[PDB]
Amino acid sequence: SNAMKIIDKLYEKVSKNGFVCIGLDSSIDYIPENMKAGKSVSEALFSYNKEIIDQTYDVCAIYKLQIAYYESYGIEGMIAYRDTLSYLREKDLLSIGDVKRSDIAASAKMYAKAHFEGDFETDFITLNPYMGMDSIEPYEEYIEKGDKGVFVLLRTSNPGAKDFEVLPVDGEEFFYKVGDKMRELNEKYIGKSGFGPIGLVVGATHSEEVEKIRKRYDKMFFLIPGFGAQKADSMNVYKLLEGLNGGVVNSSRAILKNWQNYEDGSEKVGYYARKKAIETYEEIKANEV
Amino acid sequence: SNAMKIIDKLYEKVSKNGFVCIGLDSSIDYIPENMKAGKSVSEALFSYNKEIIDQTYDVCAIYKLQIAYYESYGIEGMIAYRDTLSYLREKDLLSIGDVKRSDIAASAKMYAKAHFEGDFETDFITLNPYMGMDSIEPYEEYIEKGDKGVFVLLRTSNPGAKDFEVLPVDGEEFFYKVGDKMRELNEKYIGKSGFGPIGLVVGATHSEEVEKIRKRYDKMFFLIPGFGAQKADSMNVYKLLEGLNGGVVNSSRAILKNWQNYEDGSEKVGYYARKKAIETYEEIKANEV
Repeated sequence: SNAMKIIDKLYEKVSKNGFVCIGLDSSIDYIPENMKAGKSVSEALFSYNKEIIDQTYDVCAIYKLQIAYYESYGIEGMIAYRDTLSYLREKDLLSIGDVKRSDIAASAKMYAKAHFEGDFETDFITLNPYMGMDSIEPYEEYIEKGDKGVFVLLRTSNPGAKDFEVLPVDGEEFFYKVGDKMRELNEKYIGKSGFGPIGLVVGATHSEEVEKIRKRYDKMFFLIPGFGAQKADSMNVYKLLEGLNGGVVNSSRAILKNWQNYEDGSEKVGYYARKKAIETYEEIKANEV
Repeated sequence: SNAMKIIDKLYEKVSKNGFVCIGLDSSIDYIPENMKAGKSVSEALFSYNKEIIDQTYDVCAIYKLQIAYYESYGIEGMIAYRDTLSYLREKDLLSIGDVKRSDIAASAKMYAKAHFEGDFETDFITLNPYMGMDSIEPYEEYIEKGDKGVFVLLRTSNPGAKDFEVLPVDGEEFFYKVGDKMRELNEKYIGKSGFGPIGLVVGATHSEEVEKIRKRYDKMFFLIPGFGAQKADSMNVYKLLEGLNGGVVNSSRAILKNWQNYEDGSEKVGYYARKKAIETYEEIKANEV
């Protein structure tokens, strides 16, 4: 019965908890003075994440950690990163290491060891495919065993996407060349759920495009990095899902900083993170017709 | 003496010490038993790096650290990374953090803080431009100050480069769109040397192409990630230099493991690293007519 492959576990989690991905992109700047009082940077970051995790574990499918925030704090940040990941793995919870690494061959094998084992072990990592299939192939050793997944950059919604991602190659955007290669790799590893563990990072761009990408890559999970505050934005996110599944939608700052909007927030960081996580799911789902 | 801007400092280092970049892509597997006995992973990696640095600092322009090797050892690896970078700075030597980071906007600003300040501060980093100009622009705050530079992936010589880097856009390779954008940004910051701090990562592919790239991007410094053992390989690298400057050529394992080839290697790690660093410069320079 219970899912074995990590992609099936994620599908399971999305079915049970909804498609929200909570982004623990944590900063000391976000933490109440009373909670950071007396603590080192590593203790403060970990305590804040723990407070959030404990109140949100059943209202999101997965947590994502933008490792840049932890690297910005040096060794103390990396200690918090390790402690958070260990805590997640203890609580039976899923993690994405948002690392977007770029390397090939031996250096990629070292990142695979760094992020799929040991201190920085996560269930999924994000990967940049610029250097070609030998920036993805070295991770297959892990993916083939069934316990680790990747999300590969495809098409993001930032203004810089207009510089390279969308350039015409043979009558279609560049990024489709990347996507189609991952699509054929993914086919080797399809799980019980009908999805494989080679996913794509896809931003909510505009209606026509999100529907085309969703349909073209219907057996890959989408990591949606975030979304804006306007009505078209949540509709476009909704359109990157298939039956409220097949994707997770990241929310970082809105969740991490929600306590700052309430007079009693300093004492209820996790409660207010929870309130936002729930609202996010409800917002996106309300697009259903 | 003299140069203020970091690119002019690199130019001067290449002028004095030659174009070799030493790749401290260190592994516990490369360290003699006598050197790691009684040491934690962080102590062993740093002691090993110091031994190499102490014997090679006048026979290379700069040291490059592939951070994946350090990330593979978790916190201990990050401590050795920190300590190595600090020692290099203490000794008035240059470093490149080979991190090939991908992120944009606030996450890119976090990576800039991570790698241009504090525990993991280096003089140059590598960057992957896939997500567009907003994956480069956030680092400009540092580049503008004169002390930090970057090397942006352009065209690498791995088999995977055939997948995406070379795809036709407007009748020439995709990577030229990238290089042309970096060229224009570089112009803003040209140093006294005639080069600017926005460089490129360029592999030694084949003769016609290395010549074309060297000429098109004549005011940008090249980081050459490595080269093979055949005659054509050293000549193609030589063709990526301008008057024995304008680039550095990385050599990692050959230098790090050279001690392994001699009966007395175990007590002479730095000595044999030095031997190989010198031989590397000679192999390339032998192509000059």
